[PDB]
Amino acid sequence: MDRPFIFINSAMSADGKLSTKERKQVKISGKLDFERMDELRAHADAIMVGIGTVLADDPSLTVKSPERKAARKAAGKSENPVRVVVDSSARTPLNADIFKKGEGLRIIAVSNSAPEEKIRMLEEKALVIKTGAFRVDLTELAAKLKEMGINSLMVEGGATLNWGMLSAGLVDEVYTFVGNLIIGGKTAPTFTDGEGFTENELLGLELSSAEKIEDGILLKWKVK
Amino acid sequence: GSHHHHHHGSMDRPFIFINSAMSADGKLSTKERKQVKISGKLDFERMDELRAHADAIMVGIGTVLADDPSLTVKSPERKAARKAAGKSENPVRVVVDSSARTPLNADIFKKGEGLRIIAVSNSAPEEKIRMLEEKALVIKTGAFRVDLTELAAKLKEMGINSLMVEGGATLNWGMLSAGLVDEVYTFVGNLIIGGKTAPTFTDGEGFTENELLGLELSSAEKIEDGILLKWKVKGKKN
Ligand SMILES: NC(=O)c1ccc[n+]([C@@H]2O[C@H](COP(=O)([O-])OP(=O)(O)OC[C@H]3O[C@@H](n4cnc5c(N)ncnc54)[C@H](OP(=O)(O)O)[C@@H]3O)[C@@H](O)[C@H]2O)c1
Ligand SMILES: NC(=O)c1ccc[n+]([C@@H]2O[C@H](COP(=O)([O-])OP(=O)(O)OC[C@H]3O[C@@H](n4cnc5c(N)ncnc54)[C@H](OP(=O)(O)O)[C@@H]3O)[C@@H](O)[C@H]2O)c1
Repeated sequence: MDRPFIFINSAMSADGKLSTKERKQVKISGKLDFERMDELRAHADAIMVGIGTVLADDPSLTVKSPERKAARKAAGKSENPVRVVVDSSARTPLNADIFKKGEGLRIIAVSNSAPEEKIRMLEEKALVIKTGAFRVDLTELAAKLKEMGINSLMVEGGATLNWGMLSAGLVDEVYTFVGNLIIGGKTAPTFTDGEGFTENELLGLELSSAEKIEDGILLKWKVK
Repeated sequence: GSHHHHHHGSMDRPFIFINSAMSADGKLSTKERKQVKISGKLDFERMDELRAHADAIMVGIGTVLADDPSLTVKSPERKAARKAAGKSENPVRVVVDSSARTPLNADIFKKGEGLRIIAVSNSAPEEKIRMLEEKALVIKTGAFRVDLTELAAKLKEMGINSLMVEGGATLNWGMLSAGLVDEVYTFVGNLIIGGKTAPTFTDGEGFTENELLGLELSSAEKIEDGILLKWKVKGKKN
């Protein structure tokens, strides 16, 4: 039933893309947005990313600033927030950067269809939470994260995970750093891919703030 | 800044600006290509004012088939203001239509005074061209698809100095990838549309990491429930 406070933070091009048509990472935001993202990571209890992001970018999801890591450790918490990968078939690579880098809890959320052999290998390095049939049940995952002490969850994204979280009615706020470039492309990942809403299913927002940061602009939206 | 910013006295083409309304996740319409409420009345008025000051509006054939817009100036006062200064009530209306599929009963042909231009490719069927020439100037450029650089040169040569691209995802890509666009205005509406196959502000092929198009933020203004971002086109990042 219950869930953490959940927000999406992503950086997108002016035409709404998270990455190119080849699924390759480009520089959307500068140092100042990277510092803001690091502050968010430091204050969040957990960070969540989809398997698509892990496979494309192999990110570590760590807090980068030594001062922020020390501030978290001084307050009793691990240097990094809990890192959560949403991954139905348990395909998270065993030598992924989320496993090589930093201290803290890792969680792989898999589906009940996931093969047992891969689940066991991952369980050496992470807590594995099983929900749903062929796909992770994000509502049940969310309540299970809240049960464990997670009150603040940052969805770092993935176009499809963003869709999954938003269409399930789980998100409280959306942060979009809009960068000063056009990426383009029909098949380029956008801020929200997945199936998409029809005319009668559209999700209303309210604009909370708009702040210019370096060469782009940060839009913060409250979900209705 | 390598992009040569054009103005009303530039030689090769009009000043060109894209205007669109999009969702907070970058979509122009749903995955069924259906129009939805993105902009409020104030953004509709801002759009209308832009139309009134432009010499020409350009849309892709896809927009004409999906939405059937007239592309007219709506306000009687804005039309009268154009008229009083010797202009046609409506700016020139241009459709980028490679295969000459613009319907003969399209709303572009029924509503309002002003010139109509159908830009077609050299390969478009001559039967459908001759039918279109009863209602419009037809201009042929490019072998199979409309050559937008050449089209832009021809619009300039006729005396068009200001071109509003009202877009569609594919035409926006065409103009942006050809290096033809000076400014980009996006009203960002207070909604999520979503969808992998939902049209975005710029679809088409897309840029690789070596051909990204750099912008500069000119202004950000809140309007009703959303926000208007205006971007100046700088050159390629490489
Ligand atoms: N610029 C930025 O801010 C930013 C941030 C993050 C990522 N990115 C980019 O985004 C791209 C990746 O996005 P993506 O859409 O491919 O992958 P993604 O959103 O990271 O992950 C999506 C995958 O998660 C799994 N999943 C499991 N249960 C789900 C559920 N209930 N709902 C939705 N998904 C579920 C699905 O695969 P299975 O069913 O097979 O598990 C799904 O395909 C990369 O190119 C990356 O660079 C950009
Ligand atoms: N709210 C807004 O601001 C707004 C405004 C307009 C549209 N929209 C939405 O956009 C959605 C989809 O638009 P769309 O992208 O599918 O249609 P579009 O961009 O209006 O039309 C694209 C078409 O232009 C023609 N074309 C010819 N030569 C070209 C070239 N060199 N480069 C690019 N295009 C060329 C092609 O058709 P041929 O090859 O057959 O000629 C192509 O399919 C619609 O559902 C509509 O609701 C929203």
